[PDB]
Amino acid sequence: HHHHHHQIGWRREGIKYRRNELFLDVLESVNLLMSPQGQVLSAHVSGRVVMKSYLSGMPECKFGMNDKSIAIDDCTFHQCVRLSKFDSERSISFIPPDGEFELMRYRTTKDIILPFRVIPLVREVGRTKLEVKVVIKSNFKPSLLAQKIEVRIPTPLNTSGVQVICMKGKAKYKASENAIVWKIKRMAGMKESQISAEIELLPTNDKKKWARPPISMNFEVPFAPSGLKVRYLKVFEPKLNYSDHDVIKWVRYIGRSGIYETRCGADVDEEGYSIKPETNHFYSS
Repeated sequence: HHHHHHQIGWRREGIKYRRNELFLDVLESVNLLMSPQGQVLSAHVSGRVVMKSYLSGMPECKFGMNDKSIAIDDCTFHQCVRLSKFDSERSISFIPPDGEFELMRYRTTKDIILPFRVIPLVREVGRTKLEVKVVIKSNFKPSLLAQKIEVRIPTPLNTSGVQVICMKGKAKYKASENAIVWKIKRMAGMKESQISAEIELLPTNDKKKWARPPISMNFEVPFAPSGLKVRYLKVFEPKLNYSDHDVIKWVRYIGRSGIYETRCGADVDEEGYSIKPETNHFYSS
């Protein structure tokens, strides 16, 4: 009974790391079309899990998710994942490639945590004025902070001048872009902010009702709008004898805005050790 030799094409043998560790990045884009009254007309999240594996040997990994939450409509796995166990047990088990790879990508349309509601109100005062007020609510944990928030409010062509007021961030009228651009650096959850706009209009000869573009928003969020949460990443190397109890896990959720709209009334060193790449923690290089 001679035994076969196991050669995996995506991971060589003899990977040695001074410090066993791994990175998990849950990257997601949330998309939205919301009515002016707050009705979700469309919404979806595309996401993927990027793993950087700086582990030694041939480690056996089991990635655990908060799904028996996140409702997954369809997902494609990297070849390393054992498709048999995900069929029956819903387990994600693999010996990962060395370095960075995409463990899975997925799509979500249900139970989506929309990080921002935009409540718009545009009032008409004759053909020479247009009074705009826009509120944004952050509907996540107060513990968390959103970055790079930008709100785009469309202005009609015949805008002759705007005076804008806000108490958060900055708001500049960009006539070439036909928009008021409202940039906020940071904002916590369960909060509100508001912008005020008095827009002056030159009346035209049409009296054709202005067909509004939607109000769009850009932002980053430190969680997954799909609701996905990393429960565990168990590791076991049988030959070197180490488990995830001996490993450092670095986990990060980056939630991005995709099209988020709301209508407004319309490698090895000398000794055989692999070197990590480079780019404030007690254990980071």
